[PDB]
Amino acid sequence: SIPKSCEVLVAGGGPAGSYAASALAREGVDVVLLEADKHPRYHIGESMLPSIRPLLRFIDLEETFEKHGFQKKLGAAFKLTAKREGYTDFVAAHGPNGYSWNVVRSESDELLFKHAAKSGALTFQGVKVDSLEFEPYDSDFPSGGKVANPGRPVAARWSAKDGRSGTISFQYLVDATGRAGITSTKYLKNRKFNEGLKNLAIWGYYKGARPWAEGTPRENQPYFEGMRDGAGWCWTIPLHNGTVSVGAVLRSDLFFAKKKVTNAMIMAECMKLCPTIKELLEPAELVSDIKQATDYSYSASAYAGPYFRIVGDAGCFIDPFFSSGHHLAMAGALAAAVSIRASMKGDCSEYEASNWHARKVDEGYTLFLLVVMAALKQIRMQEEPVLSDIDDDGFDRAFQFLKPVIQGSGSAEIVKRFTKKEVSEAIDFAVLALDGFMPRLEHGHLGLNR
Amino acid sequence: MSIPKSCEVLVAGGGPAGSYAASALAREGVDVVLLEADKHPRYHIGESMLPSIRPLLRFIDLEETFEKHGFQKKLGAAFKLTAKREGYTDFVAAHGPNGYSWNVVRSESDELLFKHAAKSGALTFQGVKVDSLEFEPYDSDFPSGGKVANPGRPVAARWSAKDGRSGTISFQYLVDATGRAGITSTKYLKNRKFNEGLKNLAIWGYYKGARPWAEGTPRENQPYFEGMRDGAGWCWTIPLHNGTVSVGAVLRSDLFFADVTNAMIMAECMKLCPTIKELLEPAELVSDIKQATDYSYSASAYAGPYFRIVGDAGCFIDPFFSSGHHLAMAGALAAAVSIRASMKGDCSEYEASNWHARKVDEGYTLFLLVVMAALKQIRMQEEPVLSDIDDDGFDRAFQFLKPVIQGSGSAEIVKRFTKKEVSEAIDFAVLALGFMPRLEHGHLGLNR
Ligand SMILES: Cc1cc2nc3c(=O)[nH]c(=O)nc-3n(C[C@H](O)[C@H](O)[C@H](O)COP(=O)(O)OP(=O)(O)OC[C@H]3O[C@@H](n4cnc5c(N)ncnc54)[C@H](O)[C@@H]3O)c2cc1C
Ligand SMILES: Cc1cc2nc3c(=O)[nH]c(=O)nc-3n(C[C@H](O)[C@H](O)[C@H](O)COP(=O)(O)OP(=O)(O)OC[C@H]3O[C@@H](n4cnc5c(N)ncnc54)[C@H](O)[C@@H]3O)c2cc1C
Ligand SMILES: [Cl-]
Repeated sequence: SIPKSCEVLVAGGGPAGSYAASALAREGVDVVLLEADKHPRYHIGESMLPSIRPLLRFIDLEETFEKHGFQKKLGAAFKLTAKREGYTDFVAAHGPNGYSWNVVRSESDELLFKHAAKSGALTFQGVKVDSLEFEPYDSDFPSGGKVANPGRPVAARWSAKDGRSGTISFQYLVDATGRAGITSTKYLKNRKFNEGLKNLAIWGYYKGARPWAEGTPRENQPYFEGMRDGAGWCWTIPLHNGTVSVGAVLRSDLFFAKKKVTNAMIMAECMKLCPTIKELLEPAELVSDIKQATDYSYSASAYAGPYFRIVGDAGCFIDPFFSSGHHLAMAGALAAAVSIRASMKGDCSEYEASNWHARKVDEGYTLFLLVVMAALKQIRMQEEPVLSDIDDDGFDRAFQFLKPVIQGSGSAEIVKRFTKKEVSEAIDFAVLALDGFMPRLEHGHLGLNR
Repeated sequence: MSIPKSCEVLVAGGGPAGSYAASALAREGVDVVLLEADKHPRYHIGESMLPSIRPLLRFIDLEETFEKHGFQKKLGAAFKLTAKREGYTDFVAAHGPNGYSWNVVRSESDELLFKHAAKSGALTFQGVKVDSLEFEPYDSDFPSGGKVANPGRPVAARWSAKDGRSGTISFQYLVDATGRAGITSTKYLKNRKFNEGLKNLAIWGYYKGARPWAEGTPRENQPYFEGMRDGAGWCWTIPLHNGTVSVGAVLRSDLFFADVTNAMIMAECMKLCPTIKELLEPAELVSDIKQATDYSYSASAYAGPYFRIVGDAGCFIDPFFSSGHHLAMAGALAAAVSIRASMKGDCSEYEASNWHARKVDEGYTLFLLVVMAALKQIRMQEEPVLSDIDDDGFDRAFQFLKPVIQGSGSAEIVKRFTKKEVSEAIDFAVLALGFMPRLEHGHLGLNR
């Protein structure tokens, strides 16, 4: 049965949970991982970044993902306005071995979850964390502006649908709960929504649509374009299941402003405002149900505290235009494992480690924030030279600067590919468009240097 | 009813390549006569298929009949070349959940194909043996060379029946689907050239009560192939809807000898395949253990003046990657395309015969170098032949070999894999070592 005591409790067996559980268990930590669903289970989020490989490599899962046979993504196209699309190429930057994947999430989350068990973490499914018990930490615990002291969490109550129930004690907590955000939403209450990105989304899977850039060395790559009226944007993501993932994103007010099988109809109506998406789906056959979900973007006032870490959607969320969700989940899961291991064996104080994790979550989120915002500003405009596109017929100059951030660099040190000089130019270029400790990433010696 | 004296196309041999070519031609309205020396249903080896079977069967509208029969669906195949982790090819990953293939009791599918030829409008006769072919001199503008030959034009065939009846039938085109007998290639062109490295022999039997491989996994009970640990050969397990698993071993003719031997060597090769033995741990033999010749061969030419050679009648490669049934029907399609193109004036006969012969050669060459690379890795048990920089197993190699192993790279009906991907499959194996079809029903032929 589930043990009463462990070293680290990881709440939620999603990508950020399984990654943090595996990375800690591969260091020998007595990790317990609790997941309310039994894998495989459906979840949306199939487009990945090339940063997935260095992250998966640290936990020795990269080749297992390669051997599964997901649809490879060599890049992504972004037709923000009526001008010709901008395109980021993964295999050009990282070589012919540097492609990423478009992923059926029911299977990758299983691969990560089973890898956590094979890594030596105690994994349990159908077990839901009902509550967290924060003991008072009445001692000084300073912040740099991104950690909070609701006390120290030391026990969690859990239930299983087969009727068993109990409580588990732990020394550290990893919050990978997801949108539910148990710590951020239900013990803390520090979710800060961005009113400009309070979006809604609808999607479905289609068979027989014909690929983009047929014959071209960029055939059937993921394709994103903004609506010609500027109200939102749509995506196409082809998958190995034989279907292409298709969906549309609109702000909550602008979504019902077009309410003037309703979900299937607005899917077709919003599709009209994307002429190239409209062209690709001409012969398409619908095989999926068309599903709607909330898609609000939010940050948090704190991402860590006394002996607990918040990772992935449990802390922050940004509009999935640049496929940042799965990247930021595992990138924060690595920072949680690094900061916990540093705290465990005395590389630094807990407040030094907890603050370090919270920054790596905050600055990583900030990078995609200003980049996605610049694209969404260009999508909300159409004729105005956002990204400085006045004299050109495309965005290729803009995506030459946005290269490192769009491909997942700029905060996690494990993404060695791009220099911090190039990243700085990615930040400077994007803000003008809108206008210490060091990880020891060695297996068996994970922690922080000064 | 009896065999007619004249027809448009005579198809010799009612195997898969014969029945497919008969159906594809008869569905175009051609007066096709199909002669088969064996009476269906009859036993024949070859039970593992490729996912390319569906686009081929769909062109002749036979997919749904095969689906309704209930063959064991095949989602992929495993290949444990050496003691390292298995390599695996995934059909459902590439072709979707409806793109699986089958493991097939061949006595029943060959009958379905043969009867489908009759429903397609071909005149089908069983127990009728083509004894000889009458090649008239074709001294016209038709040179030899390029995988085409000019032994003259075949225009009549002598035939015999098991009741004693005999006669002769005239035809404008010939389709040689006779098989290993290879009437045209072995006794009229005399152009079968064996590869001395692949002069293999095989033994097999069917076992009941064996337990599935990879139980519980989404890849449970898929066909499993592994090379013998001493490097002498390889074994297979192919589970069938019959509740039994087809089990067999393949050895080179010299290494084979290194009656009762068949039952004993069956156990010895199984012992040299630890995972095959594990699946057959409680198994009981219900079949006879049978031996047959399994030599690999090519031909200097696969077509000529108004005749087409398809399947084993032309070429054969070691069945490690289950290429035999694919290449049979893939060549049968090319024979129907090239004959119809010649019939309706899309191009000259000399242009069509070269196109068919190239598609037989080009398809065979793909599987040749791929099987050769895998069999070299099996004899180099300890040497990395197909092992690249990796963490374990051969699965990275099978990600490169993916399109050829699943039947792409020559047949135009298998669109699934890009022509970019096929190029890397060719280079990967070698480094270890015009006309366009009109695949329209009722408009079959060639464009330029
Ligand atoms: C429409 C849409 C499109 C998207 N497209 C993309 C894309 O293209 N690319 C991309 O990278 N991202 C995309 N995302 C985002 C992506 O879905 C997430 O960012 C990603 O799943 C990372 O979050 P996570 O790791 O927490 O996963 P989650 O699925 O949020 O993991 C949380 C897990 O914890 C479990 N859990 C919840 N409560 C408890 C509890 N009390 N106890 C135990 N377990 C619990 C849940 O069942 C779940 O399995 C998209 C999101 C949306 C809405
Ligand atoms: C041990 C072994 C294992 C194999 N495993 C596989 C496998 O897993 N998968 C796979 O795809 N392939 C496999 N094969 C290959 C497969 O058996 C053949 O490649 C495939 O069946 C193609 O045969 P065919 O239709 O061309 O010839 P056949 O199937 O032999 O058909 C020719 C027919 O014509 C008849 N005939 C012969 N002479 C005459 C004549 N003169 N007149 C009239 N009719 C005549 C024959 O009786 C026969 O019925 C294997 C082969 C061997 C030896
Ligand atoms: Cl992207």
